[PDB]
Amino acid sequence: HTLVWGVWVNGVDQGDGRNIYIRSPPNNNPVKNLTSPDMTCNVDNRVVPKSVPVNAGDTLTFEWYHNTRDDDIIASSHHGPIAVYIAPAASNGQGNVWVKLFEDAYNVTNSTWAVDRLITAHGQHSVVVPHVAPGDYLFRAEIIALHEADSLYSQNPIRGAQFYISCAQITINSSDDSTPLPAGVPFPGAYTDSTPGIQFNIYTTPATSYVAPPPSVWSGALGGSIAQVGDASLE
Ligand SMILES: O[C@@H]1[C@@H](O)[C@H](O[C@@H]2CO[C@@H](O[C@@H]3CO[C@@H](O[C@@H]4CO[C@@H](O[C@@H]5CO[C@@H](O)[C@H](O)[C@H]5O)[C@H](O)[C@H]4O)[C@H](O)[C@H]3O)[C@H](O)[C@H]2O)OC[C@H]1O
Ligand SMILES: *[C@@H]1O[C@H](CO)[C@@H](O)[C@H](O)[C@H]1NC(C)=O
Ligand SMILES: *[C@@H]1O[C@H](CO)[C@@H](O)[C@H](O)[C@H]1NC(C)=O
Ligand SMILES: [Cl-]
Ligand SMILES: [Cl-]
Ligand SMILES: [Cl-]
Ligand SMILES: [Cl-]
Ligand SMILES: [Cl-]
Ligand SMILES: [Cl-]
Ligand SMILES: [Cl-]
Ligand SMILES: [Cl-]
Ligand SMILES: [Cl-]
Ligand SMILES: [Cu+2]
Repeated sequence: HTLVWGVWVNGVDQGDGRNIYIRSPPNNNPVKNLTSPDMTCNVDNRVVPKSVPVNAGDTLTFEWYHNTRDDDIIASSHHGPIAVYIAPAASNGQGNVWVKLFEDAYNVTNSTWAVDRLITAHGQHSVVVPHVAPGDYLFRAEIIALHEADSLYSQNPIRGAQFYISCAQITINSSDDSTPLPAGVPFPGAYTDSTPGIQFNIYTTPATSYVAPPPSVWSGALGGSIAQVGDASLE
């Protein structure tokens, strides 16, 4: 159970974005139905009044929280991967439009899942803004908690993988458009019951065996990380 508070750009807090530049749902409940329109941008997908200005090569940091800002972030039991997708805003997230910019599942050296490191990072994870066409975009951050992913929601609606999905409105101003955005995948649609990484038993299968759900990260992506960039408590 987790939500996005706001974003930072180049290490500078953009301010509380809830219902402003984040298409925030009313609470931190997961989405579980892979076929639902809620998979796109969660349960209250509508245009919000602001879009955060960035330039290609900027560091965009999402900041998550549980109940209040800079708390325990997400329950420790919710082990699983983190991904970030991008789509043009004109799509409203519909169609074959979502391109993956970032994936982190399990780090063998550290023996930690992405969620574990998100907690340590005070909720913060980043992507570098790619050299796509200037314009308005949606950035879709997605945490998959796997604690009940041994079952499929479609079969047992009280269990299943849990998706914590947040869409930020981002305007890319300066970019050369040297890496124009390629074809993407649909949400809902890209994940099905048989997709690698949707049904998995974290308790009995080694975490090193885990494969996150495709698509693969786009070759034009410029990187990212799960790491604290700013101290919320100084404000
Ligand atoms: O040996 C292994 C077994 O142990 C393994 O069992 C699994 C263990 O984990 C089980 O899942 C737990 C389900 O309950 C979650 O706690 C809930 C989370 O939600 C809380 O409510 C929200 C809190 O946040 C507020 O903001 C929000 O308003 C609330 O709605 C609620 O209070 C908690 O009870 C635990 O985090 C999960 O760990 C799982 O079902 C078992 O299968 O099975 C495999 C076996 O090998
Ligand atoms: C899952 O979503 C689809 C598509 O909106 C819907 O038809 C179906 O009833 C949902 N399943 C549940 C259990 O609500
Ligand atoms: C691995 O753990 C060390 C200390 O435990 C930490 O400094 C480092 O950031 C971790 N790696 C990642 C990818 O966070
Ligand atoms: Cl603020
Ligand atoms: Cl759902
Ligand atoms: Cl604006
Ligand atoms: Cl708060
Ligand atoms: Cl919790
Ligand atoms: Cl950190
Ligand atoms: Cl739960
Ligand atoms: Cl550029
Ligand atoms: Cl980064
Ligand atoms: Cu939860």
